[PDB]
Amino acid sequence: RDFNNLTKGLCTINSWHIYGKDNAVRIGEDSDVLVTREPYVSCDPDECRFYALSQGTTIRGKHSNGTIHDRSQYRALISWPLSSPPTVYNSRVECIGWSSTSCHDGKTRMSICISGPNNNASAVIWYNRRPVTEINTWARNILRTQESECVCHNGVCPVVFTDGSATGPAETRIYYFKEGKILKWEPLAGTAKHIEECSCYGERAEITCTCRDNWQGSNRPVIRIDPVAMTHTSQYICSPVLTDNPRPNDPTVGKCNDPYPGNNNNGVKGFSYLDGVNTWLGRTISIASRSGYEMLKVPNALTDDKSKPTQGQTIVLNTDWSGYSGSFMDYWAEGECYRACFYVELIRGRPKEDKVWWTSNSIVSMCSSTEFLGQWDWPDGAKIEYFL
Amino acid sequence: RDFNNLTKGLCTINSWHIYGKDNAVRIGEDSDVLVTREPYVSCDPDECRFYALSQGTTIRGKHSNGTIHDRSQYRALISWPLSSPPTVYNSRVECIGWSSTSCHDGKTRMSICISGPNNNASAVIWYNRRPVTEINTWARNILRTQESECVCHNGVCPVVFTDGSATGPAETRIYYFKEGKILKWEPLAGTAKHIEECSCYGERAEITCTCRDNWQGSNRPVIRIDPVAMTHTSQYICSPVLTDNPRPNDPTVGKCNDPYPGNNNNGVKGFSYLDGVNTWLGRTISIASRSGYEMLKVPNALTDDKSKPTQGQTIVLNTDWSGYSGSFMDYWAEGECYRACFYVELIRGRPKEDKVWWTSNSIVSMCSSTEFLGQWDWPDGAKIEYFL
Amino acid sequence: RDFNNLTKGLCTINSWHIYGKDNAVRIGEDSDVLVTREPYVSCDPDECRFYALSQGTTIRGKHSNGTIHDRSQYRALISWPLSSPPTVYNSRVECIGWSSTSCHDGKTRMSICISGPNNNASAVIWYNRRPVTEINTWARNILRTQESECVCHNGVCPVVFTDGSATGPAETRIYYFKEGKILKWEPLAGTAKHIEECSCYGERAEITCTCRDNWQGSNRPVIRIDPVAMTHTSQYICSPVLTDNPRPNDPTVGKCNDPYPGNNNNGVKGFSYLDGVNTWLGRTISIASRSGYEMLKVPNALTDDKSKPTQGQTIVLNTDWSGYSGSFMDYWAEGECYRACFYVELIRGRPKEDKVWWTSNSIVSMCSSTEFLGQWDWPDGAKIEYFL
Amino acid sequence: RDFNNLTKGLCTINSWHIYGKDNAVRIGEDSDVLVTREPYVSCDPDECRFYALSQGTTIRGKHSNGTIHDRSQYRALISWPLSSPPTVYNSRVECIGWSSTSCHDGKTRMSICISGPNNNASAVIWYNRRPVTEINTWARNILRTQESECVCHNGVCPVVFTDGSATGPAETRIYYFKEGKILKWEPLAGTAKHIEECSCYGERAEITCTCRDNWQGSNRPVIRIDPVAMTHTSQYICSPVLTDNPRPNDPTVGKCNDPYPGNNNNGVKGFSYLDGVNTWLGRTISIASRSGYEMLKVPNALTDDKSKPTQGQTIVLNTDWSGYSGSFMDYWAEGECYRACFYVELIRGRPKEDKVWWTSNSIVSMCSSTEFLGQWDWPDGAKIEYFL
Ligand SMILES: *[C@@H]1O[C@H](CO)[C@@H](O[C@@H]2O[C@H](CO)[C@@H](O[C@@H]3O[C@H](CO)[C@@H](O)[C@H](O[C@H]4O[C@H](CO)[C@@H](O)[C@H](O)[C@@H]4O[C@H]4O[C@H](CO)[C@@H](O)[C@H](O)[C@@H]4O[C@H]4O[C@H](CO)[C@@H](O)[C@H](O)[C@@H]4O)[C@@H]3O)[C@H](O)[C@H]2NC(C)=O)[C@H](O)[C@H]1NC(C)=O
Ligand SMILES: *[C@@H]1O[C@H](CO)[C@@H](O[C@@H]2O[C@H](CO)[C@@H](O[C@@H]3O[C@H](CO)[C@@H](O)[C@H](O[C@H]4O[C@H](CO)[C@@H](O)[C@H](O)[C@@H]4O[C@H]4O[C@H](CO)[C@@H](O)[C@H](O)[C@@H]4O[C@H]4O[C@H](CO)[C@@H](O)[C@H](O)[C@@H]4O)[C@@H]3O)[C@H](O)[C@H]2NC(C)=O)[C@H](O)[C@H]1NC(C)=O
Ligand SMILES: *[C@@H]1O[C@H](CO)[C@@H](O[C@@H]2O[C@H](CO)[C@@H](O[C@@H]3O[C@H](CO)[C@@H](O)[C@H](O[C@H]4O[C@H](CO)[C@@H](O)[C@H](O)[C@@H]4O[C@H]4O[C@H](CO)[C@@H](O)[C@H](O)[C@@H]4O[C@H]4O[C@H](CO)[C@@H](O)[C@H](O)[C@@H]4O)[C@@H]3O)[C@H](O)[C@H]2NC(C)=O)[C@H](O)[C@H]1NC(C)=O
Ligand SMILES: *[C@@H]1O[C@H](CO)[C@@H](O[C@@H]2O[C@H](CO)[C@@H](O[C@@H]3O[C@H](CO)[C@@H](O)[C@H](O[C@H]4O[C@H](CO)[C@@H](O)[C@H](O)[C@@H]4O[C@H]4O[C@H](CO)[C@@H](O)[C@H](O)[C@@H]4O[C@H]4O[C@H](CO)[C@@H](O)[C@H](O)[C@@H]4O)[C@@H]3O)[C@H](O)[C@H]2NC(C)=O)[C@H](O)[C@H]1NC(C)=O
Ligand SMILES: CCCN(C)C(=O)[C@@H]1OC(C(=O)O)=C[C@H](NC(=N)N)[C@H]1NC(C)=O
Ligand SMILES: CCCN(C)C(=O)[C@@H]1OC(C(=O)O)=C[C@H](NC(=N)N)[C@H]1NC(C)=O
Ligand SMILES: CCCN(C)C(=O)[C@@H]1OC(C(=O)O)=C[C@H](NC(=N)N)[C@H]1NC(C)=O
Ligand SMILES: CCCN(C)C(=O)[C@@H]1OC(C(=O)O)=C[C@H](NC(=N)N)[C@H]1NC(C)=O
Ligand SMILES: *[C@@H]1O[C@H](CO)[C@@H](O)[C@H](O)[C@H]1NC(C)=O
Ligand SMILES: *[C@@H]1O[C@H](CO)[C@@H](O)[C@H](O)[C@H]1NC(C)=O
Ligand SMILES: *[C@@H]1O[C@H](CO)[C@@H](O)[C@H](O)[C@H]1NC(C)=O
Ligand SMILES: *[C@@H]1O[C@H](CO)[C@@H](O)[C@H](O)[C@H]1NC(C)=O
Ligand SMILES: *[C@@H]1O[C@H](CO)[C@@H](O)[C@H](O)[C@H]1NC(C)=O
Ligand SMILES: *[C@@H]1O[C@H](CO)[C@@H](O)[C@H](O)[C@H]1NC(C)=O
Ligand SMILES: *[C@@H]1O[C@H](CO)[C@@H](O)[C@H](O)[C@H]1NC(C)=O
Ligand SMILES: [Ca+2]
Ligand SMILES: [Ca+2]
Ligand SMILES: [Ca+2]
Ligand SMILES: [Ca+2]
Repeated sequence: RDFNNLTKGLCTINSWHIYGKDNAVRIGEDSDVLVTREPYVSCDPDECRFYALSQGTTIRGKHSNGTIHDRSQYRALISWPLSSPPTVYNSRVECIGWSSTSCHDGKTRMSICISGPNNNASAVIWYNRRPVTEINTWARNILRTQESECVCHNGVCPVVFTDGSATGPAETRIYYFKEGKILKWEPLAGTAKHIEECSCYGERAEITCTCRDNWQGSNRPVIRIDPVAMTHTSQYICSPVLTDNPRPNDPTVGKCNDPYPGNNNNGVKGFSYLDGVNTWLGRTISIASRSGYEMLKVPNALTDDKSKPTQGQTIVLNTDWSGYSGSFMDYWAEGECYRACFYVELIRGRPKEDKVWWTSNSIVSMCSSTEFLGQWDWPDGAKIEYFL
Repeated sequence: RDFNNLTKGLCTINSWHIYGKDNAVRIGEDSDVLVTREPYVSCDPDECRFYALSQGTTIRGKHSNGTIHDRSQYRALISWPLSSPPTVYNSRVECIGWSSTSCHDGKTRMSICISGPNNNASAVIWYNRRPVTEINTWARNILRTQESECVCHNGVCPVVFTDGSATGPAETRIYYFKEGKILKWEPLAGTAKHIEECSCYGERAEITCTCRDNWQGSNRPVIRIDPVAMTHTSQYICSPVLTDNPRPNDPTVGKCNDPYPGNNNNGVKGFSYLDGVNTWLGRTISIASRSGYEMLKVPNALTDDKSKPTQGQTIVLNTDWSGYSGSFMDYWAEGECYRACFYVELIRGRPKEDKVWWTSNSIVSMCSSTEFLGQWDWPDGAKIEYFL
Repeated sequence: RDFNNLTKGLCTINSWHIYGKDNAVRIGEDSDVLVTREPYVSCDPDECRFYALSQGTTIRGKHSNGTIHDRSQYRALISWPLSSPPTVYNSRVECIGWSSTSCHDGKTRMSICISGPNNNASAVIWYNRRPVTEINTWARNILRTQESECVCHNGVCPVVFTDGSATGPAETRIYYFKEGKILKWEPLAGTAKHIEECSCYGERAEITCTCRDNWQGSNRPVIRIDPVAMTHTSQYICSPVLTDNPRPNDPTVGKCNDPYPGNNNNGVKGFSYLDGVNTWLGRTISIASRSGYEMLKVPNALTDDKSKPTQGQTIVLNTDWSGYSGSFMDYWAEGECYRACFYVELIRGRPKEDKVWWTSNSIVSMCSSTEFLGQWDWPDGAKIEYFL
Repeated sequence: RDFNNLTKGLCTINSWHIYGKDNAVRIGEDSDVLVTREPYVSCDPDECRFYALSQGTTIRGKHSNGTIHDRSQYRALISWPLSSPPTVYNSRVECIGWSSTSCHDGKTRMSICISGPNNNASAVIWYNRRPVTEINTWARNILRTQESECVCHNGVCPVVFTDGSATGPAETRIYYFKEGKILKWEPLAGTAKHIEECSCYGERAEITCTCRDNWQGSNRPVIRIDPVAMTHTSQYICSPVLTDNPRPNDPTVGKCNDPYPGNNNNGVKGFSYLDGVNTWLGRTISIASRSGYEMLKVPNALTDDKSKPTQGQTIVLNTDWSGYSGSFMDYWAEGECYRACFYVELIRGRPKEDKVWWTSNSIVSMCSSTEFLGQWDWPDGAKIEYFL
């Protein structure tokens, strides 16, 4: 009908309830399930769907061998019904590429896929299921994007790309699209030293993205965007509760405008809901690997450099694998406020489970509740020994 | 369009005709069919569908091993087209949980799934396919619900939950929801000593649920609910024709307000249509196990403590397995009255058939006819030896 | 929108062009295809679909063993998209039963399935996908019907049932339904001695059914029905070109009101388009078995007892199997006249091909052309040796 | 709504971006994928889809043996969602035949399938999913058509057929259809000596088809059609950059009205966008086999007999197989101009890869960009050794 506008604020988050889970690897052991990675969730005004980058093969298929590799000509952005597994028969391809983002603006959906050689990649923007705009690589080093949904406000959907080095300063830009066309683009500003895979959400006409500094920060950079004035700024989450991975152990005081040193040249896509005292951070439990996952309420994490957890909820136990995690919300749900949600990718296979030759994942997603619900852990659930 | 109101009464039930059958286990022997249990049927104004709690694996899949267990993080409430099997490709997930109920109010459908640890479970109410309300456990002992459809009247859909002990007094409540929100909740009243898995139907603005006393009753408790005044009352079916399982042999006189003693700490979900002389009870044939199934016309069973069968119809022979059974009706069918219907879960696998390591079921459902139709038996039809 | 009325007459039939073919057995050798038999084709105002009675198992499944048997509790009437195979995932169940018919009246579709023991079977009429009317057996000997589509005119859809002996006089009735309700029913009249599996079509407000005399006739009975006056009459096709199977060799003169003697207690469902000089008969090529299939233009076959073929078209070669065949037409196609069509069931497996333990079929269907198109044969195409 | 009119001209083509890729053979190694060949892409006003001629079997199925053969009764024109593989469950059959074409006129789609013996084949035209017109063979030697989409303008959709010898003069006609009916037909005119498998597109009320001279030309014939005046003319592409296959090496000067001699009795379907300086030709890289594929900008190729490439883009590397290629465009995309697109069939199996007994293909399709995007190669991606 009309373009969606971010007119509400977040609901109070007192706990998290189970929203969706696809059990993809359990089911894929004996069904035509596609091998995937880099999943996310994204809503249209009438349906919320699961998304991920397919590897172009089923788990049990012979071509599943080698799917640890990130970029090839056989990947494509696919969507499928919420909580169903990504099967060969119920999956809709959105576009061809090894990096992506997608969001509905209220009228229709925009999907962006990037494909190509490391030095000659290009993004092709789709709007209403047709290619509209194309952007060629500017730094010649793996043009890449969010890997989770973008957000729009009155037709304008900012998207964050990064092109260049994974472990140095790189060239990051914020494009503002309206109906698949580019309205403008900015170089990254503020104090964030490196930006990768931003996880964004929107409330009260402002857009917040919690990204990943793959270079030196163990604390996460934040990009606040103003979709009306088409400007932005960046900093790091101040709190000592570090949320990247691998990372150092939490100190007693954090940094607001510089990476917290410790681990270099690595990370994991993650997110956070930053809302004053109503602030929750997500992080792997393990500081060493992508294992376990928990949510922690850390009031004023963004600005308070001594902020520590006041509440928590375990999502995945530290004995179970996790992986990418990002935010999304149903901007079209009835209600006075926007209910915060997030997904967690549960990686199975390589590199950790070397007994199999493939790498895939399933998804678990939760949304907030104003109640103080009891908690449960949500592991992938597949038994690797059944695949040998 | 508008909220449905229960304005009609039941049609005269002179016999039962075959409505739907999915042959799930026969077909699943060589198709990607999901392992399920606790099925039911429920109609929308334009389509009637099959529902059940998936186990998150196919029958032939390796993860089918162990599916006798009731609660895990891999179950989800799924729906699929009438008479089709619950396959990985044609099943729609309604919500994540190991206990559930669902009903259409005329405008849209409400689904409720419960998940969690035995001591920290929570119900999340979905309305129009979005989470709306959440309820945390009140007795810390397996918050659970109906396992068959709820019923609505003018926007209000009462639902019966029970939390606490399976074999003692427990805390049972009747919530009245309207558009996914709670309007009110009551503690159970009347003479019923224990309530579990209520099977409900509605006629002439009153809602009747035949439940299960897992503690000491072999006769079934009944909860009559008034969706307008939002009140209720409870008693037991008076008739000596006992319908729980396992149960004693029928006496010559039954009890109206106390459990009929005999078997303790066990039962099976069942239903009954209680309508004066137009009253039919469903029960397993076997008093010892979930085997066979028959319908018996027992005039005034609810109130007449000496009422005995005047007519009958065998559904499943006593040599074939049965299981849960419950009521539903197409409140949107053309007609002067509501046609009574019911489904019977046909369990295959463990505990009875120990040759396989899984537990699943198929479904048979019938609706009433005013004719006196000939009868036939409707077994599951799968040959277990093909699965070894 | 509104009830369809048979206002046109047949188009001139100068040849037959290929309409649909599903290649079900070729494809089912390595896909989840349902075992079927007794197929037909039937159109809705916006789509034409394939129909058949499923056996409740896939061809490759273990339960495919034994599917030569006609009546069991595992059969159901299913429909699927034109030219697709009847797969477990794209098939819609219309109703449960081992005998059936179905037709769209312009507003919605009526489907009738019969199920039960040989001596206590019952038909349940569905209209707009809900059960509406039920009819119990009247002769206690396998209540059965057409096995191909019925036809409607202004809301009234006559259907021919037969109950009783397969090899003697039996009790045949013509019901006239309107919106799933019975308007009236007649005993069979005229000279036809036995009626089974009528294949009907309609033109210029009259309905013609070519049926099967399983008792003694090798010539086919015809039932002409008047859907307005709700009356009918019956006779036999006069022509010496015999179309039942098994049958004697063609004589030089046929019979108009008595069965042509020769073979007893056997037959095959077939059809014919009877339209003066524009008359075409379909028959197996083999007089001994269900093998081969051809269409022959025999002017005035219905009334001319010495009528012989003036033109012909081979459909299936006599080295390939055939089986049931029946008529249908798209009453909603644009045009000045109704284009005659028909389908042929191509049976594979038992009884003829005893190397496998199953019995199934694929379908070939053609429609008329006013052109004189070249001909081709359309065999099933599966290689049985691949199934051993 | 209303008939589409070709009111725009081509967009400037500075490079090609990835549009769709199905990875059919990789995925089909372990999924129910149909064996196909002769694919193409075609858009409706609201969705663009993949099309191809099925072989009536899955790749892994036993009937896949022998699918190198072109014409049989088991082929059918099928369509499926863009970028999905052609699976048994998500494929819609358009018509039965071993040669075809299809296009949407703005109101609905017309599909034409040809089937039959080599000497008695016939085309049956479908419009709005119903058979409408039929055309019998005129030369008695494999009546055949485009094998890619036709184009319409104000209800009129010209289609090019050829009947007769594959290696001599044959009888080629241009039919002009409107709503499935024939408005007129012409014999081929102009200087083209042989016409086969025309690839057409439309801009500014003119229709251009680049076909294949299987007889003696290594340069491609072009048919320009005027859908309003219903007339046409033919010539050959003047450029020395030869685009058929197998072909001689490029000379320094080409021919405008005579086949360029070199290779006889062979070729491959291909296409070209002929637009003054905005002209791009597609060709296999290998002059000897269907291997590799590239696009070359050759300004004024149609008329300039000395025109050579000024720019290029590799699509498939010469070490990877290619095959048929053709044009299509989304005539219903928003925009000031029509974005040129094309597909390339990537054949796997026989004749080149004799280790397997089947022949199938996957598809890669691109559309133009006004940007100068980086290039990447897009091979089929399947590893044949996994199929042994
Ligand atoms: C029914 O459900 C209810 C509701 O869920 C249950 O109640 C909830 O119970 C939760 C579990 O106790 C509780 O969460 C906890 O809340 C406290 C604040 O009150 C919070 O501090 C906890 O988080 C710390 O501890 C967990 C491990 O237990 C860590 O994994 C977590 O990271 C937090 O500690 C780490 O960081 C801190 C800050 O830097 C450090 O001070 C601390 O040392 C620790 O650091 C080490 O570990 C880090 C992680 O590996 C590492 O990076 C670092 O380097 C150090 O090595 C936790 O969130 C909920 O608040 C509570 N909610 C409510 C409403 O009651 C109840 O149990 C259930 N009922 C039953 C019967 O079970
Ligand atoms: C064509 O179709 C028609 C229509 O279906 C067929 O006619 C129908 O035939 C039905 C079968 O006879 C008939 O049902 C019976 O109706 C009588 C009343 O007339 C009813 O009492 C029967 O039910 C008792 O018997 C069955 C076993 O036969 C039991 O399984 C059932 O539970 C009932 O008995 C038990 O409970 C009673 C009450 O307490 C006791 O008095 C009795 O002893 C027995 O108790 C023992 O068994 C219990 C169950 O295991 C156990 O818990 C307890 O502890 C005791 O051990 C039955 O419903 C239909 O009424 C009839 N309908 C019509 C319209 O005619 C016809 O056969 C078909 N045609 C052909 C040719 O076959
Ligand atoms: C390109 O396509 C065109 C168009 O299709 C081709 O032309 C068509 O060619 C058809 C084949 O010749 C032709 O059909 C024939 O038409 C004649 C009438 O002209 C018709 O009589 C033929 O039917 C008889 O013969 C076939 C076998 O050839 C039998 O199977 C059939 O049953 C008919 O004969 C049987 O019944 C008759 C009547 O009772 C008897 O007189 C006769 O003896 C025979 O009886 C025995 O066989 C019966 C069947 O088994 C059995 O029950 C009985 O007891 C006896 O044993 C046939 O229909 C088309 O008319 C013609 N159409 C046109 C427009 O031209 C052309 O070939 C193709 N082009 C090329 C190059 O091939
Ligand atoms: C990032 O991406 C950009 C954009 O893609 C890359 O830049 C592009 O790079 C392309 C590759 O160089 C370039 O294409 C080339 O453009 C030239 C014109 O400038 C064109 O002539 C080239 O085509 C000839 O060469 C290729 C092989 O290299 C042949 O396969 C092709 O057929 C053309 O040559 C053949 O035909 C000619 C005309 O007849 C003959 O003169 C020539 O001898 C040759 O003939 C033989 O081969 C034929 C084919 O087998 C055979 O039939 C015949 O008989 C003879 O045997 C090619 O298209 C793009 O123009 C360029 N685009 C832009 C915007 O820059 C860049 O590399 C990427 N970045 C990085 C870091 O890699
Ligand atoms: C490129 C350097 C930093 N970066 C963002 C990564 O390397 C990410 O790593 C991971 C990862 O799991 O850590 C997967 C991503 N894979 C993927 N999106 N296909 C990949 N991104 C790209 C574009 O390949
Ligand atoms: C909890 C005590 C009484 N009760 C209602 C049961 O135990 C029921 O038993 C059975 C059963 O088959 O008897 C299955 C139900 N399983 C299930 N719904 N997943 C289960 N309910 C729950 C919540 O687990
Ligand atoms: C009953 C006597 C005559 N008759 C019509 C038949 O026996 C038919 O035979 C055949 C047959 O192939 O000849 C299949 C039909 N099978 C079927 N419709 N399932 C069957 N009809 C019924 C009702 O079982
Ligand atoms: C008939 C002579 C020229 N010609 C156009 C061909 O032979 C084409 O060859 C090829 C081919 O791959 O070269 C496949 C086509 N196969 C196919 N469309 N099924 C076939 N056409 C027909 C009608 O069979
Ligand atoms: C968003 O705001 C714009 C004006 O600022 C308005 O035109 C549009 O309709 C609004 N969207 C909705 C969904 O109301
Ligand atoms: C149910 O009753 C309410 C008023 O009591 C009415 O507004 C509503 O429209 C009724 N529902 C239908 C389907 O008529
Ligand atoms: C199923 O699981 C049990 C316990 O996990 C194991 O002993 C048994 O062998 C398994 N059954 C099969 C067929 O693998
Ligand atoms: C069929 O005829 C009836 C009246 O005899 C008419 O009301 C109806 O609309 C007609 N059907 C159509 C499709 O015109
Ligand atoms: C099919 O069933 C029969 C009888 O039930 C049995 O003898 C036969 O071996 C079975 N065929 C196969 C392949 O199992
Ligand atoms: C195409 O042109 C015809 C008149 O020449 C017009 O009637 C039709 O509406 C036009 N199509 C569109 C889509 O405007
Ligand atoms: C395929 O068919 C040929 C000839 O029909 C046969 O020789 C060959 O062995 C078959 N290939 C396979 C794998 O069966
Ligand atoms: Ca980092
Ligand atoms: Ca009990
Ligand atoms: Ca007979
Ligand atoms: Ca050539």
